[PDB]
Amino acid sequence: KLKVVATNSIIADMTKAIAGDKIDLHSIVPIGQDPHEYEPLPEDVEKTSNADVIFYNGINLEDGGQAWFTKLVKNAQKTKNKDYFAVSDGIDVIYLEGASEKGKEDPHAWLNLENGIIYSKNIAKQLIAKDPKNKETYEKNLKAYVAKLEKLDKEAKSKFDAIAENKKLIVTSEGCFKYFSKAYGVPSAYIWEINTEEEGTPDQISSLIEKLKVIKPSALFVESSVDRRPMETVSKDSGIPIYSEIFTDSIAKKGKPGDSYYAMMKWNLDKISEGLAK
Ligand SMILES: [Zn+2]
Repeated sequence: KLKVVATNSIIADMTKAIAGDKIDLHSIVPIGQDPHEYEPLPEDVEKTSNADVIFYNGINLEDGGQAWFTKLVKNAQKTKNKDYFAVSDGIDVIYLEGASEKGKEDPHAWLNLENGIIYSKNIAKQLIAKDPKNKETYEKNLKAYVAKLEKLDKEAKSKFDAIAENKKLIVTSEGCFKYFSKAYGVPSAYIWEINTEEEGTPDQISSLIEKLKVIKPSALFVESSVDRRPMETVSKDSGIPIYSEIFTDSIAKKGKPGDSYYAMMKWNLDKISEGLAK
C-alpha cells in the first residue's frame, strides 16, 4: 500500500475520504493541537522519510522558512512536487492584514468549502499519480465527497441571510476566518491574528473589547485548538457569552461531533448561525 503522511488532522481526514482502505496514512499534528508550530516526534520523522506521498497545507501554515515542516522535509532531502505537495495549490490566496508578500499568506483557506474541494481534488490527483491501480476508488470517492461538500457550500452561502448586518461578526481567538468571511459574507474579528503571534496579551484583549463596542454580536466563539483563557476574559469584560466551541485548526477527537472536515464545517455553520441569531 501507498504510504501517505499528512501534516494535520484536517488534511488527513480529507485524504481518508478519498482513499479509504487503500493507503497507509499517518497524521503528524495530534487532534486539538496547534498545527502552525509543532515539534515532530521520532515516529513522525521516520514516517515522513519513508512516505511515498506527503501532504501539507502550505500558504504559511507550517511552511515558513524556519517553520517546522520546512525543516522536516529539508532534513529528509525531500523535494516539492515530487515527494511533498501543498494541497492549497490553486486557491485564491488571502494574505495577512496589510500584507501582499510571499511568506505572509493567511493559511486558513479550508474554512471556505470551495477551498476544501480544491484541497480534496489535489489530494486525489496525487494519489492517482502514485497509485494508478486504485484510480477507480479514488475517483469514485472524490466524486461523492465533492458533491457532499458542494451541497454544504450552497447551504453556507445562505446560512446568515436572516441576520442583521449590525450583529454579523464572528469573534474567535485567532484571526482564522478571513476565507470564511469572504466566501459567506460574515465579517470576523479576533484577539491575535495568527497563532505565531503572542497569544493573548492584555492589550490584544483590550483592542477586541473596544471593537465589540462598535459592532456587538450576540455570541463569541472559542476554537478547540487554543487556550480558552483569553476569550473567557473577553467574554467577562464584554458581557457577551461564549456560545460554543468551534473547529478551526483541527477536527474533533474521534467520536465527538465535528470529528471530520465535513462534520466540523457543518457544526461550525450550525453553531455560528444559531449563536449570532440570538
Ligand atoms: Zn490557525
